[PDB]
Amino acid sequence: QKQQSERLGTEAIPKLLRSLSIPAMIGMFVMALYNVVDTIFISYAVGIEGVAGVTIAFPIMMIMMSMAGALGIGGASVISRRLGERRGEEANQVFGNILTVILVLSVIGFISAFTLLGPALQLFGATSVTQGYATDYLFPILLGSIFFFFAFAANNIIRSEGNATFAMVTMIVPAVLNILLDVLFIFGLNMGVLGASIATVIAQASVTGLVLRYFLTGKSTLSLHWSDLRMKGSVIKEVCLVGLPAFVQQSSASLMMIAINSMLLRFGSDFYVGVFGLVQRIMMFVMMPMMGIMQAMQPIVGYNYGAKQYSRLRETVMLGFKVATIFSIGIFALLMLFPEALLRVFTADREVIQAGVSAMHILFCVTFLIGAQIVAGGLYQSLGKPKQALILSLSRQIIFLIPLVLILPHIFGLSGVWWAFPIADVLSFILTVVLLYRDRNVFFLK
Ligand SMILES: COc1ccc(CCN(C)CCC[C@@](C#N)(c2ccc(OC)c(OC)c2)C(C)C)cc1OC
Repeated sequence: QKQQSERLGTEAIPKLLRSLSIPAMIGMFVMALYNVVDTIFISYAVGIEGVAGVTIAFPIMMIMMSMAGALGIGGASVISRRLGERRGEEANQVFGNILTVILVLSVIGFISAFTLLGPALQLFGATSVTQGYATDYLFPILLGSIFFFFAFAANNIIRSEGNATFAMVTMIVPAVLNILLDVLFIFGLNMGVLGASIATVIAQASVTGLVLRYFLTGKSTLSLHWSDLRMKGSVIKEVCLVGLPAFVQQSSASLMMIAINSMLLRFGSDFYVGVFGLVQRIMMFVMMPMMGIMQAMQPIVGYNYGAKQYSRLRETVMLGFKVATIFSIGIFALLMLFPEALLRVFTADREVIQAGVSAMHILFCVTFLIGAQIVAGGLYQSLGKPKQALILSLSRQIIFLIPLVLILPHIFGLSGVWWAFPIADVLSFILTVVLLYRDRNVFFLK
């Protein structure tokens, strides 16, 4: 029991979404610029050698942040199921008792910096040029580690409460920084990769600072305590609980895209990695829409399961779905009428826009069914019974995917790239359908 600050606890709920969503929308989008507007730099004061350094370097940042991420979500979906179901103090407790396993690992990374770095780095596509670039990319971030975790944690918890607004600003602001901060090193000085890393730490420093305020200084939205508050909850079990399927979902993609990246180092030493790199943030970029809408329910379908207005959550979960679908068909078409002009960033051969958009064609007559397929994820995860979300993640990500690529690549062709996907996802979607008529209780309304 606590003081629900201006937790928008007030059930104003389909503008709860409206208002809740867009902030996501916003900062999500923003930082995505920083990528873009960062990397276009690394493609300058360095070439395409480092652009890949970066990209081989990438999955190892993901391996840390994944861990934090569970941690973050773990908290999110605890802390939501514990307001509404109004244990407002259990909350307080949790927040910090995460901060713990955080500050534990914020060291594990700092250690592994001075340790496991090169070891794993060299461990696959080690082009003696890019080898250093990834190294000089990766060393700082780990020094490093700390600011990094806190802030995705905080930004997850601050959603998990309600401050999508100050979220925005956990985003908007390393963002703007890390531009001018890059410019400052990268091109401004000459500390290239080596230094656009140190930029993107001095980013995560000067947030961390600010997050403390929205948890210490006029500690806003809610229960937020600092002296002995936390130690080592038996709730650590309770968050990992939740996070369990969360940090699979990364380690899944992540630990499978080390593969497809270093396997793209044996053929295309570099030419091709910064076209992995490239074709990603147009997946993610126009994933946002979806993602953002998701993160609106994150905590909405949080304080209404609790013990609260069940009646008013099926409302969410319907709308949840309802909207995502229209942006499902959306992305989809705009991902199949404009797959030309976005292959005009890819302007090369008249066979580049041939099979180069052959894949980019019916590879994605799946998109439109991805809307649900991904909403169903929050509403097993805000609702801290991620045991079916577990079940669910492993379906999409591995157990149907790889076994489908592998069962096409065992001689079936670069069609083994195609079918392997469009048809994988459908099964995940059909599965997901079943996981909801599984619970005539998320949606116990239509
Ligand atoms: C925007 O440009 C960049 C910014 C930061 C980084 C560093 C990568 N770090 C591991 C940051 C965490 C990855 C991050 C992304 N994208 C991310 C976190 C969790 C996710 O799970 C839904 C996620 O989706 C795969 C992405 C966010 C939180 C920054 C790379 C960037 O591009 C190479």
